Amino acid sequence: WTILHYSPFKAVWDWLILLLVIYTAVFTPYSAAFLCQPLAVVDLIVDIMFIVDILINFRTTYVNANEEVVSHPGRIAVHYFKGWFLIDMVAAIPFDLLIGLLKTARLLRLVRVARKLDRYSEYGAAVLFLLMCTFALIAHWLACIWYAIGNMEQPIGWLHNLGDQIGKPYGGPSIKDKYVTALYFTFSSLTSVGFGNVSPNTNSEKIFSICVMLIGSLMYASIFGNVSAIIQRLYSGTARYHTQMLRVREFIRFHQIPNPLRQRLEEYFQHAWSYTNGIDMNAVLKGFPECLQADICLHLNRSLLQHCKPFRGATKGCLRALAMKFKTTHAPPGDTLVHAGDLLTALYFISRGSIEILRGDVVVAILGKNDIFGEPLNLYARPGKSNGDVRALTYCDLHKIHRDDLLEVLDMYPEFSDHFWSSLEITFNLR
Amino acid sequence: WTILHYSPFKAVWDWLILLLVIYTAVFTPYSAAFLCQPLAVVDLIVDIMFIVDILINFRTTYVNANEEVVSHPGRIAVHYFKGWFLIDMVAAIPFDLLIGLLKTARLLRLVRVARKLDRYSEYGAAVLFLLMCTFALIAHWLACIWYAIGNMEQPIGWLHNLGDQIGKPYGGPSIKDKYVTALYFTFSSLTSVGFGNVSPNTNSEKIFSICVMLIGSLMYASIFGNVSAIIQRLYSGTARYHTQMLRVREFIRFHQIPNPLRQRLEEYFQHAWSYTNGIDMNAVLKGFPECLQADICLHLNRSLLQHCKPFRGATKGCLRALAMKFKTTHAPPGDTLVHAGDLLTALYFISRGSIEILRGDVVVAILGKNDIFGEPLNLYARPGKSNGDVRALTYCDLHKIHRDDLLEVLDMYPEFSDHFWSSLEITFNLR
Amino acid sequence: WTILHYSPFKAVWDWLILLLVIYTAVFTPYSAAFLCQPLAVVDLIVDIMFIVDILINFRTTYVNANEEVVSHPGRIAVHYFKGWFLIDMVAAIPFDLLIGLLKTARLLRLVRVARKLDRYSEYGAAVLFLLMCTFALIAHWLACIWYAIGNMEQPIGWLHNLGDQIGKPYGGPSIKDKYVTALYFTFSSLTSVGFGNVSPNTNSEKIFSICVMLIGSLMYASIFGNVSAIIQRLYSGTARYHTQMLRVREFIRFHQIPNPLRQRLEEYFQHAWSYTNGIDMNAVLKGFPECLQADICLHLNRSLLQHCKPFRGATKGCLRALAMKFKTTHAPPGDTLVHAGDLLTALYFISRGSIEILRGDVVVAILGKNDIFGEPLNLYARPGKSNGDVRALTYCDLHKIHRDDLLEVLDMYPEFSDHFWSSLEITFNLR
Amino acid sequence: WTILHYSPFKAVWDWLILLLVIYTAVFTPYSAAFLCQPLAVVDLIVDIMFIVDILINFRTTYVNANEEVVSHPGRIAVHYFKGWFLIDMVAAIPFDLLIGLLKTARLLRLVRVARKLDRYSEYGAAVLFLLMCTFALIAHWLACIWYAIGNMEQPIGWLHNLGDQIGKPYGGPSIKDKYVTALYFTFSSLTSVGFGNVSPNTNSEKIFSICVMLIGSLMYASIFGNVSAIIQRLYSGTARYHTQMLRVREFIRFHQIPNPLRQRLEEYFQHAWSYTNGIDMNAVLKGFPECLQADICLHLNRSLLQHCKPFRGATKGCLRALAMKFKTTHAPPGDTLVHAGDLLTALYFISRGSIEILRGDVVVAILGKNDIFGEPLNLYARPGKSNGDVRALTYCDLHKIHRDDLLEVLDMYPEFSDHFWSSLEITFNLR
Repeated sequence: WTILHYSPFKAVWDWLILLLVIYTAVFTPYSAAFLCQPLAVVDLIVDIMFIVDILINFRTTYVNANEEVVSHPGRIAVHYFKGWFLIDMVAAIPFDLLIGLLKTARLLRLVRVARKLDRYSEYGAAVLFLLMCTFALIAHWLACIWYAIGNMEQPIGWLHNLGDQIGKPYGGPSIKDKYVTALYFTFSSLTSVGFGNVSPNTNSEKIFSICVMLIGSLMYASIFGNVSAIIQRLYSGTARYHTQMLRVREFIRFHQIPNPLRQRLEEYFQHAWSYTNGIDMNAVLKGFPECLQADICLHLNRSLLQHCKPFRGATKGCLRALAMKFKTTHAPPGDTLVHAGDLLTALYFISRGSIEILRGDVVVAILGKNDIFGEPLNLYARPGKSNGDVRALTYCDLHKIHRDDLLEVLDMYPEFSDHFWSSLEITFNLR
Repeated sequence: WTILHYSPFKAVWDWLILLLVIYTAVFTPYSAAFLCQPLAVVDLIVDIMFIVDILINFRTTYVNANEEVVSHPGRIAVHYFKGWFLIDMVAAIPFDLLIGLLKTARLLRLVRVARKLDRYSEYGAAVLFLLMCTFALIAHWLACIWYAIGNMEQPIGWLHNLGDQIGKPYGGPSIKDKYVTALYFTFSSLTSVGFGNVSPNTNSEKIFSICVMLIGSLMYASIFGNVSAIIQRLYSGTARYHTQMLRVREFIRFHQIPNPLRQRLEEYFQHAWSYTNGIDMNAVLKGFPECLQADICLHLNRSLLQHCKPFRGATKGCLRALAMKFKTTHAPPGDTLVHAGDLLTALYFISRGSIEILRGDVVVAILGKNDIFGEPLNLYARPGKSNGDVRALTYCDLHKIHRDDLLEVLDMYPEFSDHFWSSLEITFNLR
Repeated sequence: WTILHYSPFKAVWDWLILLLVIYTAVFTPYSAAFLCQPLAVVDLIVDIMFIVDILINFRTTYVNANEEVVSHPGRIAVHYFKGWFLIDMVAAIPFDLLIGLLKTARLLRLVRVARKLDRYSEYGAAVLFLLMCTFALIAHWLACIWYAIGNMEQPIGWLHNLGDQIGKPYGGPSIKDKYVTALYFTFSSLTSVGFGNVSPNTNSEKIFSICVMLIGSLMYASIFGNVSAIIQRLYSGTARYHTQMLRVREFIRFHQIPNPLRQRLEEYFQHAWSYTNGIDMNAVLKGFPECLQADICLHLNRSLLQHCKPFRGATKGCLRALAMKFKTTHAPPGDTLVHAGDLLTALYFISRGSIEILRGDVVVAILGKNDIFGEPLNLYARPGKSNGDVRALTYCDLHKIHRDDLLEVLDMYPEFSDHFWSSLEITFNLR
Repeated sequence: WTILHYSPFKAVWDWLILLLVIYTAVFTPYSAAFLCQPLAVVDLIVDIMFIVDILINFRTTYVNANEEVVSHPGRIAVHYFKGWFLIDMVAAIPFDLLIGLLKTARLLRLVRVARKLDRYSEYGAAVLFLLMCTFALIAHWLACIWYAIGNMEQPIGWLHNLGDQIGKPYGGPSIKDKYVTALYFTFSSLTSVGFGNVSPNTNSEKIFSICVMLIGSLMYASIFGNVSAIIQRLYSGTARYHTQMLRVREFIRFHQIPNPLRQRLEEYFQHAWSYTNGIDMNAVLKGFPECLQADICLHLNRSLLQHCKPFRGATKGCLRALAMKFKTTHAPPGDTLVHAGDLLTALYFISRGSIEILRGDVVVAILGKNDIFGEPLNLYARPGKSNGDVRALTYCDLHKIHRDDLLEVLDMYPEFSDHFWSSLEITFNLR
């Protein structure tokens, strides 16, 4: 009967607790300033729910700084005591015994937001909503303080000016006509607008206005600098792509690069970006060593599994090693590659698309999916010639290995190399 | 009778459609709030044009996520249905049957802007114009809402204050004197100015003012943060050049570096930047492999094509191989280079400018454009001596190859090396 | 009887001097504008304290640009003279002899803040407090100038409007009711709010308002841009971690990467970040060469000190050499590594956690802390076979060395290698 | 009788021309709106000076895009014609023949600022002054337009409100009391303050206010974003140093690193930064190839010139080669280095400071400035031992060479090596 701290139940329970804390924090200052039955009913509901939360905290698991995993109620009690329980215990104190200031301790429940703030941060767009909610909460608190100051100093404040403006001279303005204007002034002072309908006129209201101006200016600047940061990150991924494209284009325009090869270069650029997205796979590859290096290579190592029968006998390490050495060339139909006579160092294979090698207007080796063609290895020791040049009917998304690397790795295995040598099958051997 | 989706006709057609959507979106809220004949004439024209657009969309091509190219009307119907047609179909519904709210569905045509937003996005300055137009559109909508609120609540609102200010007490202000002030207030509340001529005075106008203040503050911050971003990119290319220059100059000032060599170093810096612009060509070179690597090398591979007769017999692969190994040095007249006695490893060639090698006050090898001079290769195997030091009359923009690399590549070809050996011509052989 | 310039006594003394300078700078303009006894008492105390500071400056040490360390009173006098003494000497001039402008020279003591500004600068949050204090000080000075202008021009200024607003027509407003409003206006003009209670009405007040608007706009923009900078650095460390996580997750989602290996990869990522924090240790390692390179390597060089007896005889250089070649792999229980049959190149050791090698359902070599197991070296010269695959009970935070590197280093030492060869002890030799 | 375009005379002449253009641009709109004798006197002076400028432009040199250097009056006429002469010629047209609008063509002289804007940009702080001057100029133009609108529409505008506020009902306000308020309003609308003293009340003033609000908001945002950019660059050099220090400190705190070696590491960090300033010299070294690589190395190649007699016979290339291979170690007194028994690969030399090698409590080889000590080379072929460990009395800022590199380079020269071998002198040969 133990609850996991990362269980999805804790997520919805924390959502409920957060919403309840927001409700309390919003409703208590308004009640304090402007003011059985629903208020005490909701108070009792809140107290019972938070008591249930305090008790259920005694059962959930936790992660220690040293011990990654720790459970059972023997260790939760010592950790939870002598800690954040000081703030939480005073929050859930029900008493009836006006003197309504004692409910301000409920604001301490807002601390519960900060200690789980990390988990809410895994979404990126939620930051904007949380920041706007916090700004509205600060505005609400400042409006509460404004109204409190007005009431306490009015036993020519802003209350009389408000009564004059909207006709209700003194009766007086209603509670609704006294809270909307306070929040209006608070926003007009945090956003630095200053409409002039309501403005401080005494000696304490001006000091409060100065304090609000400073706090709001600081908070506004920092918050919307953060907003600019999140917005500019999302748009700056695309802006980095744009800068790469601009770099390529200015490099082209500086070196003339007439159209016929320039179109190949450009289209190569877009189609390559379609798969790489600017990310260099080698960087994240080198971060993960040994078998973790090849686990990424395992994802492109589904090519020759079903296209070679002796290939199925490979062990984990052998398969890893043969996977790590494959290279991938990307070329949409229209890009021609090396041909006979030149260096036939790399043994060209296929990954996707199709290959239609043309040996002097004769199509040979029509293979499309992870097939085995190429040149002999141990009998050449020389960059000879092939049947004909490569041709591009479909995408030339193909695999490559290297003569030296492949011969070295095939000399590496004592027995796996013998097994592969027992069945050296090639779909089309093009001399 | 099929139209290409990337044809230039689609560009001007989408310009026309965009302008028409802007017209409708601007003119419908004003008509809704402040209000045969021209209005219905334009309405009919808009409906007919957008119906024509809907039908012509049934013929243009499209690009699938998987299939790069796909055409013919068999596949356009299934893709276009069950998609964005839901928003587009309701837009083009003409009916006469006041209740003018039903035209608000025309605002859905603005969605057509978003789905082609990428096609506008290659231009850099167009972002500013689009952002300003969107800001003006939001201001127009907020002014419309402001006027609607004023009219509905006035059967001491801002309308009476406006009538008092500009003398027309109530007749009343004209439609022109009622729309300019609303847009004025909307801008004075989005830009956070707050002049005080017009200001909310009731309980709904203040709530609307708070909402406008929040929305405008957020939009203003984000939009002009983006504006700052585009401005700082364009100015920060030059600022990056400035920082490179600052790095160079602080490095010079930290190490004294008296004038005689410092002027050479500096002038080298500016003239090198004039050609490279800070861009490292090797970085973009390595992005394109195999023949895509040498396509860039082909652009500087026009030196010995017209300056050597056996050079014309090279195949594409041989040409690529010989092009990839060339290096280029830039030195305007005034920079002296290596001379006799020292390592004559690299075989110095020419690319531009002119070379006037001086062998002890005797000028030899006066060659300017992609000429072949240097030292013998197979008979030295030793860094011997040359006729004299290099001299700089014109720019020393010259080619270089390496002894080891050149001998290895000339040993690489079985037959091309034999052909080149058959005609080993040098313009001036300087021992 | 000499005081060190970096002694902690100087820290508290400079704190006291700074606080006294702030006191003087705050209190002198207010006295100048709005105005024995405590005023002269404090004046005398300030003068005496700053005289004591001037004399004690004649004894503290200093650091020359060329000479890092220099002391004794012979050299302090020549350096301190012909320097900043010109500003400091005029500050401490007591005279009684109204003409209260002569106290403005005390503002020169604020220069003492700038010359020790670096010593405050290691803290990060202190920048915010200093910036806010400077902003408040500028606001105070501008309020002083505003009140001075008002008084000098009033022998329909803002003073009469203030007297009208808060009822005290003219007696007149009190000194308290005349300073709060001036500072209020100064803040409402620096923050760009413009409430409208107090506003310039003459021809000099408008010029002053323009000057204040320009200065405040510039200072506000620069200061809160800096505030945004410090905020975004602290939050952008976490944002850089977030971007790394986003890169990893988009790379995973682009390549499918089903759950069974994806969970291993992810958990590897978080636990690796827990130890490296994104910092590449090799970068800072390469900054320090020779023995400074191995000092960092000495911190992980406490493994075999207590786990091998001949290991204690190593000199400092031998210890450095053996430490620099060790590698560390992190794998919490759940990650399997290379096994028998595959390349047993690296000699696997242990650093933390525990190792429970399983040789065909038989557990062998149960070693947890910096233990020595593996394979023989000189008798294989071949990647042979081990007892069984590695197993993960506890964290596989383990050391590794390389066959070639270890054999080369053991061939390097003439005598240390002989000593190690004399006692070649292995805790569990697994063939 | 030709003037160089980069001569310092052109600098002061351009300063004078710029100041004159600023004078004209400031004074013409004010004269146009608010208005022999000084005005025509200054007009004649300006016309004569700009005619002199136009003629002197016919003699100065210029730089073509292709030709770096070009002079003589034959080529200046063709280039200067069909170009920017269209704007410049209309500027200098004197005529007497009110209709004062024709002087607006003088604003075209402001274009002269843009075409020489690059040369003013080599200073960094001048950007702030130029931006502030441009902002003031835009404010002046907008105030001019405001006053023009007011006068033309007043045959209840802002003029009547101004006359009411400052008591002069209508006579009317003076020209001084009509220009200060216009500029006041223009600044209060560009900075987004909105005091409320003067505010638009008609239907054209509100449109003008909207236009000014938009333009000023855009310009203000962009300009102070640039201001933030320049400020943050200068402070972000120090912030990058701070981030490097923080990286080092968090790396230390994560790995404990007790005090004794930690103080060495830290002090190493600061003293190394004292010379490197975070700049990696190798990066700028590799940018300059061949002899330009060694010219930087020439600046530290003043060590052994005066400390070795056969060293004076080195040629340019030999000296370059011997310079490029020297390494520099920096260590303040307190850092101990490698000693006898360990690898004596590097041949330790001296650059600055002093060296006091201690061979078992015996001080030997007391050499301080670029001296020659070390171990024999051709007779060891083995990492033997030295007399004693290195000791740090003064800064261990010393040179190093490598055994393999030094032996290879001394085998490289056929004759220079023979000359050096003829005199192989060592100040102190420590076995």
